Amino acid sequence: MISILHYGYSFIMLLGALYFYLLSKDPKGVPASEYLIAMVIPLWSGAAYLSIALGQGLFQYDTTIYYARYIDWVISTPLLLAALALTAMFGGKKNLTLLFSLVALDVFMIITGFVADLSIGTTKYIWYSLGVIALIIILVITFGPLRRIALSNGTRLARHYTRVAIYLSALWVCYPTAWLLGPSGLGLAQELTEVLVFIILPIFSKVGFSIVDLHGLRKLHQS
Amino acid sequence: MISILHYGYSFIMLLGALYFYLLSKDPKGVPASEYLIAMVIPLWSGAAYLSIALGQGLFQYDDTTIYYARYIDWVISTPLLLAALALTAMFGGKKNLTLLFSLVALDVFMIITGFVADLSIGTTKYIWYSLGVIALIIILVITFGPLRRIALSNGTRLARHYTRVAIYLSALWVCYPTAWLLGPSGLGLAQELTEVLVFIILPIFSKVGFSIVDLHGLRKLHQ
Amino acid sequence: MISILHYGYSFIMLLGALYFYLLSKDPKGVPASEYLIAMVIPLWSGAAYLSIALGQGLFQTTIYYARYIDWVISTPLLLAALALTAMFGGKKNLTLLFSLVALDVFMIITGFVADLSIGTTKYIWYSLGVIALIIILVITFGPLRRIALSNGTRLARHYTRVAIYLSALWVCYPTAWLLGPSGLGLAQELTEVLVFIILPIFSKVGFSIVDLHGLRKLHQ
Ligand SMILES: CCCCCCCC/C=C\CCCCCCCC(=O)O
Ligand code: NA
Repeated sequence: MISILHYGYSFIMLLGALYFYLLSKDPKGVPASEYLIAMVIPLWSGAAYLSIALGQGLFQYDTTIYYARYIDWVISTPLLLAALALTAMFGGKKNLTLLFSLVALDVFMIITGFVADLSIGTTKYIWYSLGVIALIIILVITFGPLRRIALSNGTRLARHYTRVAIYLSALWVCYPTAWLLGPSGLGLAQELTEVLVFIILPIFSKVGFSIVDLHGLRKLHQS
Repeated sequence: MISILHYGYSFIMLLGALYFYLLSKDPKGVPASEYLIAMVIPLWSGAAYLSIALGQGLFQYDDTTIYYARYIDWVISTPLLLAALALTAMFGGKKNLTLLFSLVALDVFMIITGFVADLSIGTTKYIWYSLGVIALIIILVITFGPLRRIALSNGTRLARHYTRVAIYLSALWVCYPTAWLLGPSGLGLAQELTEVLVFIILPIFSKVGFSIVDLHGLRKLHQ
Repeated sequence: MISILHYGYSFIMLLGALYFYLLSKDPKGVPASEYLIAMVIPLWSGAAYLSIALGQGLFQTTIYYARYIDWVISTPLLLAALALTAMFGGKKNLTLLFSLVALDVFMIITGFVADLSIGTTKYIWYSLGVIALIIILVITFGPLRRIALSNGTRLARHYTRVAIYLSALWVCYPTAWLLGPSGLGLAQELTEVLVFIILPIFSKVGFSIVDLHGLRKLHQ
């Protein structure tokens, strides 16, 4: 079942990528860069999850580590944060320093998750905690300085940014929650339960987010 | 013999790098970035192939030799070659870094599928190989489609040079996955020594040959 | 003791990062990018050294592989910081900056490979890293210093100071490497551990204190 779920996921990622490509052909004022980002996220996640489906992107450590998830997130999650940052900056001057601040925090976050998964006892929760601290700083930037950039770009953009910021932030907190509850953490949730959460969540983050984000930006277009 | 061939290759890479450096000292209107790219490609490839020569950049897997240092080489050298080709198309005009990074992304993915395919067995090997070939087809479509149209937007003389270097590189591109599939990593029709010689001779034309043709053609545009 | 030293180091890195963040809040004409670089260097090094403290970032000769994970990010960022100092108040030369980044990343990789190697092979890789370092030094005191000079007497004086500071530390690393267990094995493991605790405090925090203070002073 776990293999089949991952095959299904990869197919949905492909469909998402194709939808974003078709959107890119009639871009409605959204720069090509934002369509490229929207396409890379699901295609990369799709490839990573395909490796799990084929029984390659996981190994035994007694307990199963789905290491292909970290290979996925270390690329897909910084790209999602870049997408969010470019949305805030839409129609205005770019702040690439702030964008790369978020990328740096996020990459660190995913690495702490991988190391935590390879760790046991207190060490696991030290790494997990450092990842959570990274996430809190990302949230502070998202609803603080990055939102202030969004506000500087007008009422309609700021309203859209706030919506996609809440959307992504809601999903963000779900990942480390599922991680902690599942076999990698406290082991309250069964393996199959965790697998389903990390199949369903990413559909909303790797395709859902970009549908909402691109549609909202496209709606701002005159003509 | 395999060791000696790799020592020889690394020395040729060094000579190529030095030639591009000397060219960079009298640049004839070619930006320093294009000389840097031209130098990094052979130096990186040279280092990777030196590791094979020293007997480090290979190991035994499925009773076959995996020259993993080739993938370490290509994952850096091949995206840089595509960047060189993309900057040639954009020479004397506005840059399209979105298209450039599209090619970089496709190419890095392509090399990764090759590494995973080499580590795989049976149907799984050819699933990864196939995804890499799909990436290459999209690269070729970009190269002779939208990227060539950028070249044409920069005038007859530039477009003529771009088309020449695009054909040169494209011809070499298709050879790599052909040799891969025919050799021990794939169907095993071609002998290991034959594959070794192909992956010594081809790269001399791509790591040095391409940049000689590319830089000379761009330099000729100078008055 | 080795564990305790690494915990202490990671705490100093955290304090350094916090200081640079506080400085960033009243930037005095220094772009946010230079404060971001100053913060990433110690935080990344701190994380890597924490992994050694926890007994994870090494395998047993003992290879402290977490040092290479540290340097492959921290050292290119230090060179970027130095390059941006040279270019302060003038046009950026990102080609020269990325030239230094490329040389430096290659340099650290040769160090890791050399550490995993034995005999003549080890010293071939070590030698390639040294050649990379020499080219970095030639760029630092040649073309990069020329950019600094083009940006006025006060900037050039500050650049020259931080260039000598960083260059002094640079040459120490491959010297200690060669003398220690990774190389000739003349220096004891504990001695090498202390050197690679003390040196980095001066490079990951010291350099940016001197660098940022000097640039901030140009606001007046
Ligand atoms: C396989 C993973 C590789 C992913 C690396 C690249 C992902 C693409 C992300 C961003 C694209 C950058 C576009 C830069 C826009 C500059 C403006 C322009 O000239 O078009
Ligand atoms: Na070019």
